[PDB]
Amino acid sequence: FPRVKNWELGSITYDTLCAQSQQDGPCTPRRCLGSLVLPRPAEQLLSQARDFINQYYSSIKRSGSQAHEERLQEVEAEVASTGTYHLRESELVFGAKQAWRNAPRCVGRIQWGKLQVFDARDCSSAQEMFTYICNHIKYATNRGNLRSAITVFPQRAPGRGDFRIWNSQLVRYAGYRQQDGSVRGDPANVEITELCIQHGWTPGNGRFDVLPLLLQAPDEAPELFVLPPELVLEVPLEHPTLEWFAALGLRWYALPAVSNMLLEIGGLEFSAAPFSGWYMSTEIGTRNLCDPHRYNILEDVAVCMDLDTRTTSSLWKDKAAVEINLAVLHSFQLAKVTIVDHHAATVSFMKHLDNEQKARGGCPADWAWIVPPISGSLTPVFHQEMVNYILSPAFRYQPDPW
Amino acid sequence: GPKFPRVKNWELGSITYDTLCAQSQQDGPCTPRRCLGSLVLPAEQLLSQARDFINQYYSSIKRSGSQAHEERLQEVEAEVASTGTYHLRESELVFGAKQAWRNAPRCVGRIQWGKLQVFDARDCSSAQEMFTYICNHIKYATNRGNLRSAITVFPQRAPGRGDFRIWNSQLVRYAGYRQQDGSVRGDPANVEITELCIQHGWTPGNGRFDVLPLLLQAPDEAPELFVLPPELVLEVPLEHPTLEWFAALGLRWYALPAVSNMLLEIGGLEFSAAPFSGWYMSTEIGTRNLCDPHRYNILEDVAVCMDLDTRTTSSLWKDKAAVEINLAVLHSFQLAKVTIVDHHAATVSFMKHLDNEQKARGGCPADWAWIVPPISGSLTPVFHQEMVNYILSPAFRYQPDPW
Ligand code: HEM
Ligand code: HEM
Ligand SMILES: Cc1cc(N)nc(C[C@H]2CNC[C@@H]2NCCNCCc2cccc(F)c2)c1
Ligand SMILES: Cc1cc(N)nc(C[C@H]2CNC[C@@H]2NCCNCCc2cccc(F)c2)c1
Ligand SMILES: C[C@H](O)[C@H](O)[C@H]1CNc2nc(N)[nH]c(=O)c2N1
Ligand SMILES: C[C@H](O)[C@H](O)[C@H]1CNc2nc(N)[nH]c(=O)c2N1
Ligand SMILES: [Zn+2]
Repeated sequence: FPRVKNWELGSITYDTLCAQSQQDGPCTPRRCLGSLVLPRPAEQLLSQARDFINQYYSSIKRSGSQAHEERLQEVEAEVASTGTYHLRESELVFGAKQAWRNAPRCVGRIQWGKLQVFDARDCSSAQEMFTYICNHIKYATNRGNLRSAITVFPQRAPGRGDFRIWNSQLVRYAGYRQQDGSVRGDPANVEITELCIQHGWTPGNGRFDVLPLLLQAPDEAPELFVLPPELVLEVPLEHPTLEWFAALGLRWYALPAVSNMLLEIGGLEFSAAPFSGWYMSTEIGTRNLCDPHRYNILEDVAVCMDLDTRTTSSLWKDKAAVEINLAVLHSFQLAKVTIVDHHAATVSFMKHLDNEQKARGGCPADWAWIVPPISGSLTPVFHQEMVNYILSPAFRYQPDPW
Repeated sequence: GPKFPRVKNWELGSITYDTLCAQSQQDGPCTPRRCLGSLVLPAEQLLSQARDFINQYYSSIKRSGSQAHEERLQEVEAEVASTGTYHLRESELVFGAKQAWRNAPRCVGRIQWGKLQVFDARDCSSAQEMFTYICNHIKYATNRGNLRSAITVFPQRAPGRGDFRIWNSQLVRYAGYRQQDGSVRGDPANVEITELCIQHGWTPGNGRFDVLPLLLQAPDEAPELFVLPPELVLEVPLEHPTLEWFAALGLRWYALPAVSNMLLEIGGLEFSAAPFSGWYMSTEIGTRNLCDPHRYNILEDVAVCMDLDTRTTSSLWKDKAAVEINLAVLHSFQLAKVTIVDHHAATVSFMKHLDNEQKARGGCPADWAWIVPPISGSLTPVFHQEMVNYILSPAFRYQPDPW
């Protein structure tokens, strides 16, 4: 059991929760691979299913009861005959919150118990997927007052193709490759933009064109659906003191909704299970707008600020980055859309660690992802040691469908 | 593909494989069950370590398999066979010291690894001589502000005999005085060593920036106290380029970062006292030393001077003050003509180092959480670079405090 120290305060805990991990990560005693973004039978499903049902009845303080025993028998009966089984809705709700709770790269986990779960397992077409996706967006957005949500489409089955959302997020901006090899719009979405085009989309030519959805029912070609512009809440970016900033024409969408991850609960796998909460300002202000392989606006802003771009030592990059993050915070706050800054978020994450220590004896956490991309050591999480491991229920990466 | 870790740069889309990790002979704290990467601290044996190091040396001069290589090997085992230890040739020490710096996963300054002035102090026999050696190191390394990387190597651990030790964690640190109030005047990181200095007869000051004396230990003796002559300790008064009041804060830092309590291991030999130094990266002073809550903690003071709204997180008052403090550090060192490197130039040059080592050794052990600077992380190229972390020898290691 690893000793875990906070270096700001000198306090120590022991992670005992990590002993519950059944799935290996990428590190060995010879070498740490913790900085890598991606990872390089009835008997098995049955034991994962049992473990998960044990978790569910333990959660509701009914561990060992009749309802518990008879549910374990239902699952056993179903697997033995069909090679698979099905979750009850309450179990799925428990499973979804648990997967979020268990996500080591998520800093917003203090919110984990507050999650609206939409059961969409009765979906038989891409068209119906779209309807469900539209309700989710309407619900989650809630006129700027964002509410965390997940919609769960039908689980994977051995004899057939997956339900999939091809887009990585429900709302994302197009990336158009230009003749001069440069990208107009968001360079992270060139490929998906190109797919939307080969499947019949009439593309715009702006910097912030909301992409259509490519939704796929089993063993069918994906289908194209345009989101009604009134469902996609956006925030124009202005700066509190710098009046020229708004003339940059910059904007971002309100709703961060991840749509291409796989949700695993009790050995069952949900290949389409889009989920959303609200932004932490550094995601937009630092990563989306300042990454050199994204909108890459740092120099433009610095020049507008009349900073000296000749040399690194003037810290023109740091200065511009702070104003961009400020603009995001201010703009969202002006537009009455839920946003959280990296100080507020990391402070609440520290509380989460304390809560989880008492409740479960630990919390899986990925330090490199929890610590924000500006002002790292200015946040309490920088000084907190963390233990990273895989618990189930879990969110996972899966291959792109194309 | 290749059965070696695949390493991706996400800014550029480039891929490499680390083959160098195969050479690792020591385990870190990670397992397949759990990653512990964020933890700050996690005769037959000697001979195999020695043989490996000697093989390393002869490969580095391209004489692997040669008569001289096999003779040295035979010479090493004969020394161990009769004495339980062996000794390094002068040039072997030089190579091993540079290699230990090259191998250090947490150092971003490694582009400079081949430019290291190695002082051989393996003749040192008293605390007074240790002092002389250290003063010469400080004088050479400081070079009136044109800093030069250096290491001074004192005698190795002997069986049955006591260690040479510098009790201080650095050759230059500021005192931390615990107050009746409960608070600390000076550097709170240095409370214990300050209190040890007073116990061993140092008459303390009562300032925020009092240079500590050295507590130096020759084998099997109590440590002796030595005051550095102040003309040897170059310091930089901090001022800001445009914020005129910053100078009035009376902030300052010393020029020479010199780690003094680390163990240098080479071929199984352990050098308990081998202090080394380079020059600062500006974030070390401006962000950590000055803005950590458990250090000088000046963020609020500076933000108040800048008239920021310190009552709400979303004003980004902390981010704004930190940037200016960091700029003040850079500006002040540049004005004073003291070598310093900003976090952008340092990480850019570290990326070049990664490419050099890919070609030369097939990888570079690097600790991502330490390589990425404490401000402006994703603004530097290293944030977007995946890294493989593992232990290679020769190495620098932490060692227990002597008291
Ligand atoms: C409620 C507000 C939330 C905030 C402020 C938040 C914040 C974040 C941040 C900053 C990251 C790091 C990802 C990055 O920067 O690229 C992250 C990752 C993640 N979040 Fe949260 N999150 C929230 C809600 C949720 C919800 C509702 C779920 C699912 C039910 C969730 C699941 C995840 C998962 C699985 C990851 C890891 C994805 C990956 O490995 O890229 N989060 N979150
Ligand atoms: C030449 C200029 C140098 C720069 C800019 C530099 C920079 C750094 C930085 C930023 C760190 C991270 C440590 C922290 O933030 O606490 C570090 C660690 C380290 N450096 Fe370098 N360094 C330099 C020279 C050297 C030299 C000459 C050596 C030894 C020969 C060395 C060996 C190490 C070691 C062993 C560590 C990890 C131990 C620790 O501090 O925890 N460095 N360095
Ligand atoms: C639900 C929720 C709320 C908030 N605020 N935030 C989040 C994280 C997502 C949004 N903002 C970034 C992050 N996830 C998007 C990218 N992450 C996958 C990394 C990856 C993997 C493979 C290939 C790639 F190109 C990239 C989720
Ligand atoms: C040679 C050289 C040049 C430069 N620029 N920089 C350096 C690193 C030192 C200077 N600035 C901090 C760092 N040395 C910090 C001490 N080691 C790790 C932290 C630690 C470990 C154990 C207990 C603790 F309380 C703290 C060396
Ligand atoms: C290579 C490195 O692991 C990668 O750039 C990670 C680092 N930390 C991160 N942290 C968060 N929150 N989001 C990210 O996309 C990343 N990227
Ligand atoms: C808890 C965490 O491991 C610790 O605070 C580390 C993080 N990264 C660091 N990186 C550097 N360069 N120096 C440090 O002291 C630290 N501290
Ligand atoms: Zn690891």
